Amino acid sequence: LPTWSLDSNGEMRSRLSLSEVLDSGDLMKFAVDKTGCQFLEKAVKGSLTSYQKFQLFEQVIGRKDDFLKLSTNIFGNYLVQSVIGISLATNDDGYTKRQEKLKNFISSQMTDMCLDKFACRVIQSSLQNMDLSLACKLVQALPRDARLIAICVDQNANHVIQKVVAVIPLKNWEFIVDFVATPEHLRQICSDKYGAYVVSTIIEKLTADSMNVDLTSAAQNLRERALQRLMTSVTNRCQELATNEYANYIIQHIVSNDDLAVYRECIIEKCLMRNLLSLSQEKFASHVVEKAFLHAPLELLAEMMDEIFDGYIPHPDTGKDALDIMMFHQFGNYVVQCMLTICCDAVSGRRQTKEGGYDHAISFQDWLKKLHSRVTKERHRLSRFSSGKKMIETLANLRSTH
RNA sequence: UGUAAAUA
Repeated sequence: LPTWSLDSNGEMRSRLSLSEVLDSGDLMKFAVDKTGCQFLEKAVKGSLTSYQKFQLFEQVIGRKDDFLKLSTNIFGNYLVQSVIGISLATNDDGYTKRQEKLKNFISSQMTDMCLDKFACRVIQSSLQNMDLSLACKLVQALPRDARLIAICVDQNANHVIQKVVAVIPLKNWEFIVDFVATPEHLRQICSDKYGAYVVSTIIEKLTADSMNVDLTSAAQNLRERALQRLMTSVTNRCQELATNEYANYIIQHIVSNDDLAVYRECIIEKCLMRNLLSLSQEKFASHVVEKAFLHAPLELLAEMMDEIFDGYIPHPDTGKDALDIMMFHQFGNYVVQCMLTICCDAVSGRRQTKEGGYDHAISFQDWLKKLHSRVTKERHRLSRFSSGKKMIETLANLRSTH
């Protein structure tokens, strides 16, 4: 910190004015000091004369090197964000040259700033506050090569991609959907902790739900196309993603969203059907199997039920069947509980049994009677287990209501 | 009895 601005105790002075700092040429020393930048952040929020704004503009966002030094700084990045907001609120003659220059600074250093803990906040701020036409040019500065994978899986930069998805029209970031849909890229990005949030946010934005009713028809076509490109890649690697520690959330998200119903159905048939017993015994995919049971259309649900009750040859020596395996399995037991809960919800009115022009009530009662007979016959072994006690209780609570 | 995001 500069000595001219200190007391005889070594502390910063009170009664210090913004203009003294701006006139001193020492702003950069204040902006990276906690006490200095705290002073600047309060001063910058008050009434500013035209010349004060002018100095802040040239000293904070006017030269590329100091702008980057401040943007990547623990304290400075906050001052940068405030001065950008003031710049956007000041419609003087130099407005346009200020905003284009800000676009050029960030554009030339887009990748490095995205991956920085502090500069990625300057990017996120600019994307949602700048004029949309300039914000779109920032998006265009994103890399199209291996760096984009790194950006998606970065603990900081993944939030830049999600911000783009939230506040920029799809036409400007459609290249990201096609980048991510390329099979090798999709594999790397969905099987990563941060990348899986990225893919899920994209899918949500490409979904024709109540949050997108404001799109034009043309924009809905654009959206539907990008959605179908991505769902085609997701459904081709569907087994791999369903069993992965992070990507299983993407499959669950698709399967449980009614506004993705046609993709729910492709996933169930392409990936889960004929593999229900195997996937019910997987740590991560057993969650996907639960979502499938909870949200399948009723004629697929019938096939899923029939696969569990009758799809597998019993063990040649013991006669154990799929239901026997699943009820006592560390993950499969949660899928049987889900099947039981669906059936008790149906017969008690908690779940609508009318679907495609028919009341499937008779089918839920069939499946329930199967579970009830099994749980009755095996009640002694089942009562040794928490899951088993819960099914016995679930059936006892049903006959109490009905 | 079973799994997921970063600034004073």
